[PDB]
Amino acid sequence: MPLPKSLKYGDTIGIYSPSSPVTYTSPKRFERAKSYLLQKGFHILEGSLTGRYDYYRSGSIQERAKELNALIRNPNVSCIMSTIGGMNSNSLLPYIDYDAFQNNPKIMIGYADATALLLGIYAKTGIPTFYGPALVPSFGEFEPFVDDTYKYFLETLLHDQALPYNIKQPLFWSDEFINWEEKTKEKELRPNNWISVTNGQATGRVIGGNLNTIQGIWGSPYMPCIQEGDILFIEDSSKDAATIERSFSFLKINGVFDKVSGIILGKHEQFDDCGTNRKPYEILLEVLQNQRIPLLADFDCCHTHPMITMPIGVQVKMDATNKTIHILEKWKI
Amino acid sequence: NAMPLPKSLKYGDTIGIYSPSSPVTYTSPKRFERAKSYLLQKGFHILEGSLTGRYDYYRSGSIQERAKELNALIRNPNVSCIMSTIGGMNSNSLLPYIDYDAFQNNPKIMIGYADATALLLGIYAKTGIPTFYGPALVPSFGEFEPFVDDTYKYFLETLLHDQALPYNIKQPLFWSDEFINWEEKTKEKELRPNNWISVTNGQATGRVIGGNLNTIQGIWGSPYMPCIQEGDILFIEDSSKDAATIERSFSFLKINGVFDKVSGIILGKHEQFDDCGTNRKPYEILLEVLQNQRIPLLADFDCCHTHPMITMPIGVQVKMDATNKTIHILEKWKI
Ligand SMILES: Nc1ncnc2c1ncn2[C@@H]1O[C@H](COP(=O)(O)O)[C@@H](O)[C@H]1O
Ligand SMILES: Nc1ncnc2c1ncn2[C@@H]1O[C@H](COP(=O)(O)O)[C@@H](O)[C@H]1O
Repeated sequence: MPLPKSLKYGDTIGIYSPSSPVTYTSPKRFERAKSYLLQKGFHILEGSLTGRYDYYRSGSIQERAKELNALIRNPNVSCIMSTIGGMNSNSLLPYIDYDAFQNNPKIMIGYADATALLLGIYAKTGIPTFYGPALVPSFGEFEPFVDDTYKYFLETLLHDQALPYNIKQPLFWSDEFINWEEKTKEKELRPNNWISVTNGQATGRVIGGNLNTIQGIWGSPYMPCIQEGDILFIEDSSKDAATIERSFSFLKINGVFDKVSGIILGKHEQFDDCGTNRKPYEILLEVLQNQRIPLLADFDCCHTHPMITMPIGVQVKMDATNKTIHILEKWKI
Repeated sequence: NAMPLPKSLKYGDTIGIYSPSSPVTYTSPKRFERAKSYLLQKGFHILEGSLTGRYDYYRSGSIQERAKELNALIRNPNVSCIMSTIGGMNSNSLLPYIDYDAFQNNPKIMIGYADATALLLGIYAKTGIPTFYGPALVPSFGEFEPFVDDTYKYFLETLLHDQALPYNIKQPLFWSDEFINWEEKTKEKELRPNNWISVTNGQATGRVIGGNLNTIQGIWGSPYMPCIQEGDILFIEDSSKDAATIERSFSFLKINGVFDKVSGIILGKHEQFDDCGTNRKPYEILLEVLQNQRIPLLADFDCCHTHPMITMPIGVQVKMDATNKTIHILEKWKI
């Protein structure tokens, strides 16, 4: 497994907008996010589409691919981070310079729609990528949560890590819908718990990301093939019960649950239960139909705050019963 | 090497109805009753599925209940046609539990659209029997005059009447995607002069495969999605999405190499499309995704959520002429 170099203070983080033009539509949170990382001691290299607006997206398919490729090809950039998600990252996949990435591996990080690029790069190059902070939603967050997200960010990308790296459960979380551009209030601290939905243990390569986004790359050369023993990691956000039942069944009929040895389900930001008062793992439970797969839910790697940074494509040990996650193989130098 | 085809619909036949997703018979009782009465006055009998009237919020019932409802119709010898009441999100849940052996033992006309695409394509993939992208009971036959009469005409001409081949699918003269007159009629829908669009000139002949594109992403890669083969004609439609969503869906097809295989594309109208302020039409977004690849493309085809609705067989040879805006079915889809 070829690995990216650890982040170091003084390094340059290159940012790009593969989908929504957030640097145009949310300039205050964008500037706040840049300033936050600059103060920590990282430089920011703004991609070529920063500040541009093409309505639902930052620019054309070709322009977006060029923005990302310029960062991949830049030897001065140690980390490539999406500004935010959207719907349209998968449009870039045919045009990405995977050979340039494989020849000099970098840290590739982000979440939600950026899953298309995280998984595509992993599928094409075999280099682990990272489900974690996007610049504007994650680092543009006000105190206190941004500081917890940052701690996880350093733990995975910067710290010399004694293995196994036990991913520690944050004490509090929030999916509260406020304080986007300007801080009007204080976010309620939700006491936190991971859920032991189905007891057991699994070890294998972790694969996954945003499930809604995965259905946009499924079956293509850019979706890594799920293998027997893999641990499936999935999260969704701001969907309703109908939508996630379809996504869960999509996995079911593709025979994914006949393959994976365990499941980690993220919290679901602003979930719409359609009046059923059922939680997402419950809907997943119906789809599974009493197939015993260890299942740990409400994992904090998703649209809720704070956010863990998770390596994708490396061996992991999940213990749903004892509610632990350990990274058992090196994801960086 | 010929194939099993469902028997043609005939007057007095029983149409079994089921709700594979949304509980529309509970939430829209006026349009449900009106749709049923429309088909009854035409001389058809209706067999209500076991989940009729029931309400489980976003769905008609549990996964097992819904598979049971549909399988009861499939295993019933007196049902000649199985029609969904309406779509939703959750038809794909049923796929592992459907009795495909029973269906293939006594093939029926399977018809519906939107979310029901999961089942139409699932059954075709498993049994090789053509299925039909066409009316669902409540949205299609619950429609007030005049449009319901056009939808019925195409339904009949395709499923009941004897048809010589090639069979010309005629362009409706008027259409509407107006969001009104659901339960009660408060005004007349605008009769919009209709046109199919020649987006990219040319002709294609091949097996037509497709349906609701959003729903196809829920069965993709599974045993229930028929494999797209070289030469196929891709038929796709979506409804009530925005530009961002359909770019994702078009790129999904692109990165799966679908456009490297198909000989042509038929794109349905897009009911209540949200262009996100771009003023772009769905086919212009598709064309960007296609980049420098040239593919004959006929758009605004009337087999989708707009009214009236054409009934289209899936899995049979078709000729599309995008230049002259014609579609012909070249192969028997029924007996
Ligand atoms: N106006 C807003 N108010 C509150 N939260 C927002 C707003 N716009 C975007 N967000 C959040 O920003 C994040 C963007 O996620 P994604 O767009 O899927 O990459 C989600 O957590 C959204 O809830
Ligand atoms: N309240 C409503 N008013 C008008 N049209 C509706 C309403 N509810 C549903 N419809 C129509 O019914 C269709 C249902 O299709 P689907 O849910 O996609 O299978 C929608 O796309 C609309 O065209």
